[PDB]
Amino acid sequence: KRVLSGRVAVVTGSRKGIGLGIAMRLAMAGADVVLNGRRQSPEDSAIVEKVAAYGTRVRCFAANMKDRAQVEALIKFTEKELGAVEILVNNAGIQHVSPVETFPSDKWDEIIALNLTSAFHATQLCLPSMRQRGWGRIINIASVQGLVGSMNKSAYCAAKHGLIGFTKVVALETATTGITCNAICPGYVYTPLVEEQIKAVAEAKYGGDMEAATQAFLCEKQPAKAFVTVEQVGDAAVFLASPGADMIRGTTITVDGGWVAQ
Amino acid sequence: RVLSGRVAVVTGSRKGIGLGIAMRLAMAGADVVLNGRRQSPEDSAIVEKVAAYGTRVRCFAANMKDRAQVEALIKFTEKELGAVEILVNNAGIQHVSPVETFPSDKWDEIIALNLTSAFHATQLCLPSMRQRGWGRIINIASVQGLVGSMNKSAYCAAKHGLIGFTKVVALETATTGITCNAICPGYVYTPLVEEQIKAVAEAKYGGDMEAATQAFLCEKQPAKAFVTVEQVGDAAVFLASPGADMIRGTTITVDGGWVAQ
Amino acid sequence: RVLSGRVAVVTGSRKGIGLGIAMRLAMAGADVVLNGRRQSPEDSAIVEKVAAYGTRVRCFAANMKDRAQVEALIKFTEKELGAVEILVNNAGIQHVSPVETFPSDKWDEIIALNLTSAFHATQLCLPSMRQRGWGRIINIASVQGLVGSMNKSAYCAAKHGLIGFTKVVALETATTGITCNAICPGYVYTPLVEEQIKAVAEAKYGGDMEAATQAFLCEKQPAKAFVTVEQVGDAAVFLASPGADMIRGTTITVDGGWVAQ
Amino acid sequence: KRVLSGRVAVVTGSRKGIGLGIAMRLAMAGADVVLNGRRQSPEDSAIVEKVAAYGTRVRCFAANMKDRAQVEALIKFTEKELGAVEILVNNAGIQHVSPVETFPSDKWDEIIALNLTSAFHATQLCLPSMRQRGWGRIINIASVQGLVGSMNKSAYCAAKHGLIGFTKVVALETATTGITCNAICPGYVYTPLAATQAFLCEKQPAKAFVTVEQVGDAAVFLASPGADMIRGTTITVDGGWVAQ
Repeated sequence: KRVLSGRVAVVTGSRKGIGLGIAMRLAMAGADVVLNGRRQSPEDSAIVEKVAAYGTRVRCFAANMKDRAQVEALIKFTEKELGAVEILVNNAGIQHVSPVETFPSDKWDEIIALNLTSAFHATQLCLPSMRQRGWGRIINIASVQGLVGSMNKSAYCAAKHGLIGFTKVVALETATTGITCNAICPGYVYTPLVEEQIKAVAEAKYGGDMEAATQAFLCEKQPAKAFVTVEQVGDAAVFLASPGADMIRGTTITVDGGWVAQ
Repeated sequence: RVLSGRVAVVTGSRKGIGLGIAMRLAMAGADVVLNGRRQSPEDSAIVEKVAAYGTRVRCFAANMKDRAQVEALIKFTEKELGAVEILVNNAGIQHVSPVETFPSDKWDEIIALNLTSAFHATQLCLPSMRQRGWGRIINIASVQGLVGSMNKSAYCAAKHGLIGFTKVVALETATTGITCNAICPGYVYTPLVEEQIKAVAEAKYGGDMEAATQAFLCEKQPAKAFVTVEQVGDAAVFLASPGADMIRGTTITVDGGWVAQ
Repeated sequence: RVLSGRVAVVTGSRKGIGLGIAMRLAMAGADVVLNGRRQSPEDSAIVEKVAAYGTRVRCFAANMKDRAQVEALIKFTEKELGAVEILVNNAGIQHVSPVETFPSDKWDEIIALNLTSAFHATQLCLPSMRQRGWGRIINIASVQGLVGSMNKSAYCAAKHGLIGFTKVVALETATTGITCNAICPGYVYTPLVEEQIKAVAEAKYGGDMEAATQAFLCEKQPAKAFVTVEQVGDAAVFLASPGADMIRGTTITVDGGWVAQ
Repeated sequence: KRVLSGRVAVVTGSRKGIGLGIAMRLAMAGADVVLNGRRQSPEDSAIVEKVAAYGTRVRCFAANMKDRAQVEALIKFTEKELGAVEILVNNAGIQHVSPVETFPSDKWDEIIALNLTSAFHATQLCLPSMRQRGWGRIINIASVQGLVGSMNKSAYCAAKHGLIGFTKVVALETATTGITCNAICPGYVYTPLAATQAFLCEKQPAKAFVTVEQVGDAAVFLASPGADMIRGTTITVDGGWVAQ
């Protein structure tokens, strides 16, 4: 009765924020989902129950995406529990803000590895099964930062641009198959990552005024002056994984409220 | 059915992409107004095929170049069905020719139909959409609006301009419940592309349609397959959904990897 | 000099970006023909300035909307100086208005001047360039051809279309000695932009030109400074230089970072 | 006096091919140039003289750009011999053609490290001097693969896209200064690495190679005063590759 009934879905970094939203919207669309985190938490059961509220089979796994062996462990766990990985959502993404002059080298390395190389490892490990089964959906969670630049986000922008490029190459390498690769490029999304930013901006320039600080934060970059929701990102992912997008290959779905239209 | 009760208008939708977009909009539950240049004896059958999905579907004859007829269509839809909420500008005409010998008349026609008619329709529909607080404007551009192709100067220019207009409209309605976006299809199975492929087959491959079709596809589309009209309609339904509130001034490209290279 | 002996035609070069481009092309050794809609008493002075660089200079009054006058300009250049070897399509106008109340005549004029005139000039100039085996067709687009801006729907659509046309022309001539590239300036310190700034200062900042300029630049250009006409001319000279033989169908964006965000 | 007379430039990965062309065209413009290579070779002397043929001070340094310490050694050597680094051309890069399924992990890491992260290291080490002096040029030699995708070049395309994004961010971070950051995106260039016509005809509509000299010309344009307001953009020299 649902578009994605019987599809096995694996979302990296899906125990919080955008990844959790994508997992929720995929399970709502009828897909079994494997949530991924770094290490187990007492609330793992609560999150798993929240996603399972949609009637699909839901699993949880704690794999550090930086280690390729753990990525392979995640894929094999999904294959054993639910069957071949059919939808792969490369969402693992961290942020660090600093001018290029003072950007720590280890932080740059971590951002590049987690946002770019982890997607490479997961795609490499999942492609053979998708080719064997004649169907697949590689969805990379990029940002508007993958299309345009922003100050003090050199590592993030470079990683997301590279993720879009890798999306293009993977789409081209599978163009004559039942496997598509595409990227989602959200704008600002309300999350702890952004709530801490809003609180810091209130400390800096707005003196603890939440409403004005948030309004200015959005007015800077998003013309809509509104936050993109995790549900909207997940709905874009569901559209990408839907049959209607069988010929959507190597492109971007931009959910930004106008950020890259200027 | 994410579009129950929505009133939608599709321009140039008696055949090809517009027809499929109308069908897909009907499946979502939206009343749909088709359109073509002139009335046809085929109106009954086509409208019935679209109506098979249990939505109020009408047919109107208007010339999108003439703004008076666009106003007539908009008032027709406002009174027959209701206030226009989903506007689809599907432009059809195409003339292939090198720049040196491209007729001025056909260049003007291509720019006026692919670009100016969308501007007129958007200008006329925006007041009602701002009043109602909701609106979805979808411009059916092409991949030619993102990149260039030989002997398609007018078409590429018009589609690029359509994308630019999409961006400006989206920015001018950013804080409303009105979004404007564009869909960019590649080679799509339709009678017009079939005419192009027949020309190619007669010119280069001794009239063999299969060989000419493969040559046509492999030139630009890595997928080596046609984008179908149903996929364009699905993209239009995705954009027009209320869940696309924060999708503004962007392109949804359905081209089988064309623009990725 | 770099372009010594080349015959160049810059459209709309009686002031602003066009005059700067003419000056910088002549500084590179190129003969230049300036163009205006109406003959002006200042013509001679302008000529003198360009002629300060020692090349041959001419002036011609012809609105690019009329293709007949465009052909008159081309044949005038051929008579006086020789074959048109560089073609700078720069004639541009602006009309800031919301889409809802955008006048139809202004939209039509903007599309015609900013897009169709380039088409006519390129069409008339291409055959000679093909015969000679060398040519440069430099279209002066804007950042508005790459992104959208509120109340600039017509202008953005026209510049996007100009970029598409540049791509198609560059592709149709890829194997020849003719290149087609577009320049995308941001806010450029010219009389026109000063008029726009004065308008916004009177309407919004109580006549304070400093405040209006600060708001104008900070809204769009990260450099918080103007692009000079000399810089656009330098980009044009670079595109017309021999080093740019393999620069085809691309954009040289001079905007202080407008599109980088 | 020439347009770039008095400028001190460092071109990384410039022992051959694109980097050597860029260096020689910068020298033609009057700039002083420090070439860089992974390791010393006899050719070093020869190459140093070739650039030096244009009457500018030229030096050579052997330093693996994947190592930050060696990058800082290169920069400090240039400061020692010629002076502060005013022009920085991030050009070191390599290619490895393979499908994503069988792409060796170490090769992916090396391509990312040399095409993207070495640019970050060089820029980070050079920016303070350019800010204090108030003038700087950072030219990152990207590729058409930084703009579009190509089969069996996932690592390369990813690295070049990231390099372009880094260019945009740097340009934005230096917008109100005399420092511009821009990226050149060449197509197929005539380098050591009937078949020729088939090879070109697929990607370059011009059906002709791009020269290293043309890449150098684009770099000279970016480093000239006419480019003071060109920031965070791409100069694409590809014979029409990206126009389709």
